[PDB]
Amino acid sequence: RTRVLILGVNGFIGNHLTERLLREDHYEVYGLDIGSDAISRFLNHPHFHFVEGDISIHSEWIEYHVKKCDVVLPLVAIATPIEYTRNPLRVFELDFEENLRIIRYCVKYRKRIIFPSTSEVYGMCSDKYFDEDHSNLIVGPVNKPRWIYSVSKQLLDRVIWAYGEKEGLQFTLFRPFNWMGPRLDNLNAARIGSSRAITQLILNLVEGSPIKLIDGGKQKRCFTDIRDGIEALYRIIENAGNRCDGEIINIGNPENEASIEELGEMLLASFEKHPLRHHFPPFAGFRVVESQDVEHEKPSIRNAHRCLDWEPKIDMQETIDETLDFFLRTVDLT
Repeated sequence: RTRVLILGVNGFIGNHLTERLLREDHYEVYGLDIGSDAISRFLNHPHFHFVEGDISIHSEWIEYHVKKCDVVLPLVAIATPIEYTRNPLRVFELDFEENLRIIRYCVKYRKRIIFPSTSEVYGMCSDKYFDEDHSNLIVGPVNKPRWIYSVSKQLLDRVIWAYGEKEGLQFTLFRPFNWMGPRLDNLNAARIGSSRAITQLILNLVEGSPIKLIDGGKQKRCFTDIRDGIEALYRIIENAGNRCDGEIINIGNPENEASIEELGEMLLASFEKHPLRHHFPPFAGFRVVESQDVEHEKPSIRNAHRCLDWEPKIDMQETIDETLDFFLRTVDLT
């Protein structure tokens, strides 16, 4: 069986991916993290092995697990907008420098790396559909520090591409577009995965604070149910016919497009009709705020079509209802 090393397994993607791989009987999962509360259900599974670790502290212990395994999925990164500007240097050191160390262990021991790039690399790209192979990448002047995350991730993609081109690194990059479903990552957990925007909104409803609409909340986004997203990630790991080698693949549902405002209204509506609504405060309402932005973020999914024979199935309403439902029933009221 194939050994899958998941760095930063204690969260949204690690939970769903692990459940997926373990349902099949030809995988061995090694989940590395500093905690295990998010995947405790798997600690006793015969084919899951928790590994104590931190990519900023451990060097050797991680290198060892890269040599021991077959496929590597590094999910540790700080991807919360306020941080790009609040603690830029840490975002850079963790997201760029520490992950570069892991990319290098992979080329050194000739292992396969499945790397989470980001939908933010496209920046202010004018294409209606962001294309992994044709769209230009657009960011603002260096005096707009918000772009440091975007560019750091883009540079890593290029370094990976160079290793694959000059040193035989076998890799696949994937770019998730607002994945959502049960077991969302904490708003400030340094793990790549769940949509921060929908997480923030649900928190607004749960805590009784207002839903802020930056300049009207007109910017559009696409949302993907984790059942669809993880199926695609799963197929990248399978890599049938080796079709994913050297590929960059957007993973999103371009049909589930909505403005921040409409998404807010959809969650509210689903929220108002929920059986546990009374355990939460009254809706505080929509606050129009006004403070560099991205006005649209829709993916082209031709590569996912080609390399994975994948098409997203769950409609917007289903994703919304299920994500909110699991969240509300999981909250500790006391």
